[PDB]
Amino acid sequence: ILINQTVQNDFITSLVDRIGLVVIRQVSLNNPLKKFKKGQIPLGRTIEEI
Amino acid sequence: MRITFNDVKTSLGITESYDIVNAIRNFKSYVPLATANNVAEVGAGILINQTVQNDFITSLVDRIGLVVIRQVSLNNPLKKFKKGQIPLGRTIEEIYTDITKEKQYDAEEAEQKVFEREMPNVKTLFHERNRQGFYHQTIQDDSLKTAFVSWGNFESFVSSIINAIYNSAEVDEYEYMKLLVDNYYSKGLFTTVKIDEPTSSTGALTEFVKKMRATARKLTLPQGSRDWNSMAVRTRSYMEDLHLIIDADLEAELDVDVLAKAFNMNRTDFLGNVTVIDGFASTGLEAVLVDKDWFMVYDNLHKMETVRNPRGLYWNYYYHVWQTLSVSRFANAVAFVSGDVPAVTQVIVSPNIAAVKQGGQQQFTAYVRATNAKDHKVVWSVEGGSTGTAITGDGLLSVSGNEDNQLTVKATVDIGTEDKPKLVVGEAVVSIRPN
Repeated sequence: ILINQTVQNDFITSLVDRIGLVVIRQVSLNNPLKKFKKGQIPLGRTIEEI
Repeated sequence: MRITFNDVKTSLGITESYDIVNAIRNFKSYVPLATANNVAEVGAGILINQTVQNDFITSLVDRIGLVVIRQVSLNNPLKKFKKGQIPLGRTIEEIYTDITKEKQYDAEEAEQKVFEREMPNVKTLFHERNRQGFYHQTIQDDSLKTAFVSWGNFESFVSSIINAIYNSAEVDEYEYMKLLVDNYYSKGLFTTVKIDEPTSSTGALTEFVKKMRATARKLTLPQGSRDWNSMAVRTRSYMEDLHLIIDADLEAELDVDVLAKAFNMNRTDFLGNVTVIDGFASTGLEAVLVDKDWFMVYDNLHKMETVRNPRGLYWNYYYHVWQTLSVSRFANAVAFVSGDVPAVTQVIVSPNIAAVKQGGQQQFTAYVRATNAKDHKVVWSVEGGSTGTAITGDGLLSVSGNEDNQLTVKATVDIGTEDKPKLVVGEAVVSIRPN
């Protein structure tokens, strides 16, 4: 169910349902082209190739 | 509203000046650690540079102010409605076990049924209302530099920075209580008692006093009344636990005595059981008499945060208080109105929410809150829509087989005339389980 709703119980109609467990989904995404990366340039802007 | 250094000195376990700020805490080789009569040295050490100045002021304001305000808010006159932090898994559900008589001892009757249950616990939901706000204030660098001349200036500065927030919060608490009372009265869940303008003359005043005394005596009946409360569940109250919220004009017209003689208290122990507010701002509401456990307040959090403006050379500290307020649906609560209230206020169905099988039966009874002595007749309707699903005039409803829809029983009272644009109804939710 996308949204929880007040479920009327068969023994007491004055109470509601309670969450007994909370689970957090965690996934990690990568990039398969990272193997083609070169290094870093901390200083300067342009690169010259000869 | 006049908090001084004595209040903070009692709230904390320290005497006059302290070095706990630079004990919790490089910071060490900037300020002296002595608590002697010297103040110029500690002032210079604090004001040597902006990093130390900001760190000290942040620690002081945040920690000390938060602790002091939390400690002082828990001892205000209206602290008996204040609970601690909200418990985990409160489930927002209230369960009350209705009180009944005993069953006669009979072996022949007991031998047939021994596993049989008794009765549903008439569950209901809490009536909630949450609040969240902030006050905030500013402190200048000038009135921090001019605060280390003597040890009295420092404590005066601390008291000054606490007093504004404390008094504003204390004032707002009463307004929030009045708002909650107004909302509850507008919902129509009080039980009403008719009076006639107590401040109009002298006879009206004594008539109102006598009516209040009779109402309190009827509320505190040892055997139970069931006539009061938003749901007829037969609860009993206490002479020493009733609390009265009265209008400012009404209490000014009345005196401290005789009002307490109506109860069993004598002034000293009665002034702590009455709250005074200036006007109810709801039609003709005059004074509301509730049970002690009727109103409760929990606090979600209290927090204090500081930021610094360096261009303007100042600090801003914000105090955030979040808390929730709950009024119970089972405690006794009397409205004591003087207006044009209708003859019938509300009709209540005892079974409330019920569940039945596909071919079962159920008895529903209705209680009408009539402000007059005239008896009224109640008609029963089923709404829904099916074949064989009908309810008799005495409130017995039988469920026919092959039913899927969810149905609600309604009890209606008419107090109009040939043209009747006025209906008061009570709804009971009935669920069905396959057999």
